[PDB]
Amino acid sequence: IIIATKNGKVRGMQLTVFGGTVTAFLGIPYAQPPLGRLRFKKPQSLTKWSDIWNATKYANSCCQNIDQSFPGFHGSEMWNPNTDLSEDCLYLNVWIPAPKPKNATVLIWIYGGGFQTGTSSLHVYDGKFLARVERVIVVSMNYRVGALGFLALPGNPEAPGNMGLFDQQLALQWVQKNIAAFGGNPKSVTLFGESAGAASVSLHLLSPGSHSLFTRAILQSGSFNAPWAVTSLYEARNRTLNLAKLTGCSRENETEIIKCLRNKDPQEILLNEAFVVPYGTPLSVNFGPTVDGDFLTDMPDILLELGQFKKTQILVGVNKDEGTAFLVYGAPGFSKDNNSIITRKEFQEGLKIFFPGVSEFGKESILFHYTDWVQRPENYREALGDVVGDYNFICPALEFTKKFSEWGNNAFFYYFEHRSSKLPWPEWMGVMHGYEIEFVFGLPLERRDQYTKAEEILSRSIVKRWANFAKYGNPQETQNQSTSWPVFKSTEQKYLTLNTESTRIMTKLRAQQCRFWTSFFPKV
Amino acid sequence: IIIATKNGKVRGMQLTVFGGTVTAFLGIPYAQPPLGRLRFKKPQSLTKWSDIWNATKYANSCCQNIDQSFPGFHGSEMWNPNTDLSEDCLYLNVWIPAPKPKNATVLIWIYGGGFQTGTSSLHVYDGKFLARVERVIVVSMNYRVGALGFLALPGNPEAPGNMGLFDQQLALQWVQKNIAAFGGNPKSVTLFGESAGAASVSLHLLSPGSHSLFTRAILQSGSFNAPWAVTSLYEARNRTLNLAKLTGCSRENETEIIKCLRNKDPQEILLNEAFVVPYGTPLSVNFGPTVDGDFLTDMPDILLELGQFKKTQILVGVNKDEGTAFLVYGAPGFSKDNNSIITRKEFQEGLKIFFPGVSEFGKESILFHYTDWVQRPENYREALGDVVGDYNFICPALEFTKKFSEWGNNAFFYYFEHRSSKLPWPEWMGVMHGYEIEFVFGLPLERRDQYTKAEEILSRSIVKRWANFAKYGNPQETQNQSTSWPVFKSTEQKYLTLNTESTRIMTKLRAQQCRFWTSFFPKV
Ligand SMILES: *[C@@H]1O[C@H](CO[C@H]2O[C@@H](C)[C@@H](O)[C@@H](O)[C@@H]2O)[C@@H](O[C@@H]2O[C@H](CO)[C@@H](O)[C@H](O)[C@H]2NC(C)=O)[C@H](O)[C@H]1NC(C)=O
Ligand SMILES: *[C@@H]1O[C@H](CO[C@H]2O[C@@H](C)[C@@H](O)[C@@H](O)[C@@H]2O)[C@@H](O[C@@H]2O[C@H](CO)[C@@H](O)[C@H](O)[C@H]2NC(C)=O)[C@H](O)[C@H]1NC(C)=O
Ligand SMILES: *[C@@H]1O[C@H](CO)[C@@H](O[C@@H]2O[C@H](CO)[C@@H](O)[C@H](O)[C@H]2NC(C)=O)[C@H](O)[C@H]1NC(C)=O
Ligand SMILES: *[C@@H]1O[C@H](CO)[C@@H](O[C@@H]2O[C@H](CO)[C@@H](O)[C@H](O)[C@H]2NC(C)=O)[C@H](O)[C@H]1NC(C)=O
Ligand SMILES: *[C@@H]1O[C@H](CO)[C@@H](O)[C@H](O)[C@H]1NC(C)=O
Ligand SMILES: *[C@@H]1O[C@H](CO)[C@@H](O)[C@H](O)[C@H]1NC(C)=O
Ligand SMILES: *[C@@H]1O[C@H](CO)[C@@H](O)[C@H](O)[C@H]1NC(C)=O
Ligand SMILES: *[C@@H]1O[C@H](CO)[C@@H](O)[C@H](O)[C@H]1NC(C)=O
Ligand SMILES: *[C@@H]1O[C@H](CO)[C@@H](O)[C@H](O)[C@H]1NC(C)=O
Ligand SMILES: *[C@@H]1O[C@H](CO)[C@@H](O)[C@H](O)[C@H]1NC(C)=O
Ligand SMILES: *[C@@H]1O[C@H](CO)[C@@H](O)[C@H](O)[C@H]1NC(C)=O
Ligand SMILES: *[C@@H]1O[C@H](CO)[C@@H](O)[C@H](O)[C@H]1NC(C)=O
Ligand SMILES: [Cl-]
Ligand SMILES: [Cl-]
Ligand SMILES: [Cl-]
Ligand SMILES: [Cl-]
Ligand SMILES: [Cl-]
Ligand SMILES: [Cl-]
Repeated sequence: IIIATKNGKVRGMQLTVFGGTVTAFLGIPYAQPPLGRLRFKKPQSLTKWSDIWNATKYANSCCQNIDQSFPGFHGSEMWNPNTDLSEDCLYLNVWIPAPKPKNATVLIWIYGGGFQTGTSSLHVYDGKFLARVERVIVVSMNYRVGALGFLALPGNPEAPGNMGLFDQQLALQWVQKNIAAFGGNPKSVTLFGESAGAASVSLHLLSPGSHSLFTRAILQSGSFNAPWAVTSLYEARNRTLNLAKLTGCSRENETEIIKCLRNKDPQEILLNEAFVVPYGTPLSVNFGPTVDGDFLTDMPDILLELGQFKKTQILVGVNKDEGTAFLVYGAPGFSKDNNSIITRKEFQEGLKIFFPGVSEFGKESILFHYTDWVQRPENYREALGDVVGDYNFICPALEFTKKFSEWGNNAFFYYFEHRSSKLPWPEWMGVMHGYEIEFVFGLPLERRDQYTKAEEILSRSIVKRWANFAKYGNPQETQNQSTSWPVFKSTEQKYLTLNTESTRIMTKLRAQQCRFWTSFFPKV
Repeated sequence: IIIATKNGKVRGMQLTVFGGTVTAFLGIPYAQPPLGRLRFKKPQSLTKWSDIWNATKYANSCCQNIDQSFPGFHGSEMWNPNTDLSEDCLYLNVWIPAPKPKNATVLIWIYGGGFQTGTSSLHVYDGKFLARVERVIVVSMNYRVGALGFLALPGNPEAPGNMGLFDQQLALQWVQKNIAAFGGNPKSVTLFGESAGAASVSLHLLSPGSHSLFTRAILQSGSFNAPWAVTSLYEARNRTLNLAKLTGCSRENETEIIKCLRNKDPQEILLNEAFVVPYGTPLSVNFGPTVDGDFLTDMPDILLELGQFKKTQILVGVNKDEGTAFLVYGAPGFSKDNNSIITRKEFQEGLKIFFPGVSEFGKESILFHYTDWVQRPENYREALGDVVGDYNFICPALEFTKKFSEWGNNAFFYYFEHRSSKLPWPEWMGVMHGYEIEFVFGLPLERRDQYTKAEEILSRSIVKRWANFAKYGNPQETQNQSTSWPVFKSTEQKYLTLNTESTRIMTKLRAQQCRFWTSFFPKV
């Protein structure tokens, strides 16, 4: 199967999925490899090619540090890259239904990883079930991460910031110019992503340059107002220079620093990324999005507040135990290998881990809010995960949804409360961050795979809802007497729960918690 | 002039006020003197008398400790009793217009003093200007204060609690049964009072036994939800027993303690009142209202919340610098005799004075709210007075008004922002607590007295507004092209400013401050 694109012909491969066929085009290039003098620059457009580009395997993942905290453990290793790392990593994948569609809705995935890690080639991001089952086209891209994607010296095109957001954007253009050839509709494109991928999706809603490259957005466990999502121009400067110090690249002509950094092996850059901040957390985003005057014209909070963003429908949601995952990456007394019953003093030390530069009154105020016991030995353990999830994911996603919907558009909010029967992390970690993804992608649809029956059905439903959102702007499942998903409005704040038993309509998720994070904490 | 009452004839005296005459009946009795075995009991009804009771001078003030902090100083001494102290103090005054009215509206004053001090015979409470100028009848009563009025051992009729609130109530009955004889309308009775007198007025709105003894209410700088206004049953017990300890009256048959206390000289009781709490503030109400199952059937906060109170119009208001007065009664670095520029560490020590049993996080949170400077040397001085006024008077009055109006009735809120030209306290103390009273009573109407012209006019207006509230339920001044006073509603929260220059309609008095006191602080 050979598709003609604007730049050249590309060959895919046939896949057998569920007694049907999907066609996959794995590793199509979308930019000049950002090597040599292109390191740190915005992605540059690709020269046409003769011959047939073979898109028959996933390409290189971008350079990145790996999670080595639990060698041999699937719970953590399933997130690590499964493809060679390389600076030559600007590739994308396309799964198309077979038979070839006429004007399919397009679903474009943006992975998370803190803006520091990630790749589109993970097993949990495999778009063939969606292409098979819903007859959508699924697209995914690799984009640069860490200092290579987000190093900033604002105004200086040598290292402008946001390069990895420009990678995403240039892939959205490729879909604009090329997807009709695969049988896709460029006028029906939905972006979806999780955590940093979800934050990215929210920034595309704000970037004027992304306005006409997509239709609708889905934000899983992430939004650009989360505390980890945007690097201040002050922090960025300090970090660009700390990285310079550490590689012998300190200069004074800022363009001589970059030039120096373009001579380091990618691996010496990775090495020194971790130390650019005196104290990091398990939630550190050393090099992330900045206000660059290009992708992002102003503090995104000001943009949200004042309604300067793409006017369209959004689907936003979070998982029940967002914060637990991060606890075993530094909180005293925590372990995946035991029940992690911790003491008040452990709790207090944990805050110091997750809130390193916070005043002592700031931290006491968290403790005060989260320890009015309602005792039970898991009290402190449970409270620290809630602290981390509410502050970092849940409260920002809920505030993002309120503020966006106040400008007129329909918004749908979910609370994902199902733990995988297959989860390799312990029970106390619950419904973890990242563990809705396999449901969205339709992994439990694969019978050979050891999910329960209830899981198959949960995933089938979510897939239908996501696909109806993409195609029609309405995440309903209309055929099987299912709970209607109400629009989220900032008065009532109705949201839908996603679980194997019963979907519920509920209101005002985490209302007391978010009043704290949203209205008081920004002050400390 | 001899009026026949239910109990006997009473003779008044003629007064020349403003080229007119008022008739005053000063010191009419309204209960058996609460002496001997009646000490600590609810007021008992008075036996009829022959002869003409001469009501030609103010009677005894009830026993009470005196403010000796500034001997020879008018600013403080003007609040001290001006009549012999005596346990024989259950008397009331009546000023009636001359010529004698046909069916005059009645204004009943209840003084403040923290429930510990006060008398109706103060110069600033003289009702003759009101009777002269508005042709209302003004009534005032002495009621027991301190342990003699509010000692509690709940359920035990020997010392039930709330005795001084029952004194007020029995005086409201006297007006019910007797005021028609003076030319008054028992069906048009408005209670007004300041601070503890205003808190008392708010408790009469809740007491079912007071429902039919009045029509409308005015609350100046006080309400029953202020932190000083209601003694917990736990604190009351501890205090009744501490007082017992201190007078050698410790027993075990609780009725033997009271009997013991009935043998102490009133002066040994006064002496030991101050020490019943280990740490007091300048705002201490050692012996105040309790939930007694009689006057007050349940925690008044629960009553307000659930709309169990008299359904009628209220006028409520506060002064601009409520808290300043209390600062020179114990806050380090403060003096009426200098500008009281204080340091951060002084501020911090001051909180310890005003919030003695508050956790250290509680106090840091006050500091945090009140010290986000917007530096200037009076910053800390100004912040401590605001802390004290917002917490103690302003925020509770505003919350009382919100909650009352949510049940349907019209409510009018004022912010009094005029400093007397005659104020003997320094400039930095501003528009003090207590210093609207002379305006309400029409003192600046007396030309001989050295108030400015603007003050005369301010008082004339307030008097008209108060009298129209009493007579008609609407505090308007309709004749002189004056600002209309809008109803207070919990959505808009409109209030009227009272000053010599310009009355303004404004909204949401102290909105950030009260969110703090009202929604966060109750937690610490
Ligand atoms: C901006 O960065 C400086 C630099 O400090 C860092 O130097 C890097 C090369 C790296 O190895 C890092 O771990 C190291 O801390 C920060 O100032 C330093 O802060 C830490 C603790 O406060 C100390 O170790 C240093 O004594 C101190 N040195 C200097 C030069 O000031 C600084 O914290 C940071 N500023 C921001 C934006 O937080
Ligand atoms: C209830 O009262 C007790 C009694 O303490 C007081 O005794 C009084 C007669 C009086 O002189 C007063 O100043 C004195 O404090 C309180 O317990 C006492 O608390 C203070 C300080 O906490 C100490 O001086 C005493 O050691 C202590 N003694 C006892 C017997 O416990 C107590 O504070 C109080 N409880 C309440 C309701 O606050
Ligand atoms: C769970 O596992 C962790 C790590 O093995 C335990 O934490 C250690 O235990 C004690 C103090 O509690 C010390 O030996 C170490 O200082 C701890 N290490 C860390 C990083 O916390 C924890 O005790 C275990 N808890 C259980 C079984 O409840
Ligand atoms: C205002 O007057 C008070 C009391 O006279 C002063 O406070 C005293 O001054 C110093 C410390 O500041 C010490 O001598 C005493 O410990 C203080 N007494 C108290 C009760 O605070 C204050 O300094 C004066 N402030 C001025 C002129 O600004
Ligand atoms: C691309 O793949 C096909 C496999 O059938 C092959 O015919 C062609 O020569 C390939 N080109 C290469 C190896 O780059
Ligand atoms: C696909 O659908 C769009 C409307 O969403 C339409 O404008 C376009 O012409 C269609 N293209 C096809 C069927 O080739
Ligand atoms: C810094 O160096 C660059 C050459 O890479 C040059 O273009 C620029 O003018 C220099 N900036 C100054 C004026 O220091
Ligand atoms: C609804 O149920 C039917 C039959 O029970 C089945 O074909 C389908 O999988 C279900 N649809 C969705 C989208 O949940
Ligand atoms: C009451 O006062 C009048 C004063 O004119 C007097 O005639 C009468 O005897 C008085 N009774 C007393 C002194 O108690
Ligand atoms: C006074 O007015 C009331 C109505 O407010 C009325 O019921 C009463 O009869 C009047 N009494 C008089 C004029 O004596
Ligand atoms: C306490 O003493 C009183 C007498 O004053 C008596 O009425 C009461 O029964 C006694 N209470 C008891 C049972 O201890
Ligand atoms: C209104 O002004 C008139 C004349 O200027 C005067 O008689 C009266 O004192 C004023 N009325 C009030 C109640 O303020
Ligand atoms: Cl939950
Ligand atoms: Cl600190
Ligand atoms: Cl359902
Ligand atoms: Cl003000
Ligand atoms: Cl404490
Ligand atoms: Cl006016």
